Amino acid sequence: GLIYAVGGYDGNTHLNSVEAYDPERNEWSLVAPLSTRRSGVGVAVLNGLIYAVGGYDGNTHLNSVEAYDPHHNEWSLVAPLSTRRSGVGVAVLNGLIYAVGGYDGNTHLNSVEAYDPERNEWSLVAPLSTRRSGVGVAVLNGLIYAVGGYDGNTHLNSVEAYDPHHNEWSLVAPLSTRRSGVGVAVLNGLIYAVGGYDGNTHLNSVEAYDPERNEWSLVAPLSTRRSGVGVAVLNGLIYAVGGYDGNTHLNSVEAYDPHHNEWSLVAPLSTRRSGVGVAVL
Repeated sequence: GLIYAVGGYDGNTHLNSVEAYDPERNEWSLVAPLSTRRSGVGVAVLNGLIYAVGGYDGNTHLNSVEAYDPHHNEWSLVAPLSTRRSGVGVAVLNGLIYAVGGYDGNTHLNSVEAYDPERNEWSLVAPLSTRRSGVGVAVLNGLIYAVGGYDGNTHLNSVEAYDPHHNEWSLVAPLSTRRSGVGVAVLNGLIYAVGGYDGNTHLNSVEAYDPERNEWSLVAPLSTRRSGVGVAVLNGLIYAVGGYDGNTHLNSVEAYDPHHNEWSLVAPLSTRRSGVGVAVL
């Protein structure tokens, strides 16, 4: 019932702090911080815990992973990834956490690994068609979609879907615009791609993917350009959290109502946060 904003980058320092948003009171409040600073961190919720996957602490890219238990307000480190990953996309499917692409410092990654919490183990599965960091990742109709990103030498409009029963990725319809640092979430059977960076401007635009028609369509843009934005879905709204408009890092937060195709600004974070991980628990 809360939106957690995990780590990020305030323009100055990389952040270990974590804050939670209560929509009934329109307030953020700080809770226990991560064991390490993490920007470009992937976040997902599994079995009542928030996992913070990889990221960048300012002076090394991270393979470490930690889980937050809200009943005890504590983070605990678990098994690390096979490779350091910042700008990594994270989603939960059939009881596993998938870590998709990212950047290890030395190269941008097409590799993908899955975490089983019952064995505390990551294992590598089929890689993406292309290397992708700053990639948005969401689960819809039993597939993991990898949306946009950056392959090292071009920003990407392409999109690919992973079928776990065949261990295969396949390319589908591309976005209208190239998008890295893009936030992605699923609402009423559509995938929304929120903001990002096309290589030469930060984006306020938003588009929605309909899997039945394999088509993206542009909807109402954000109030502000936002790359490195965290996106989550709560009570029928899409929240866009923080990000970077090109010339300042953002503490602002806005919510999208699909029935009215309108974004509205709500209470801002305690800290500016880009490269922030967002999940709902």
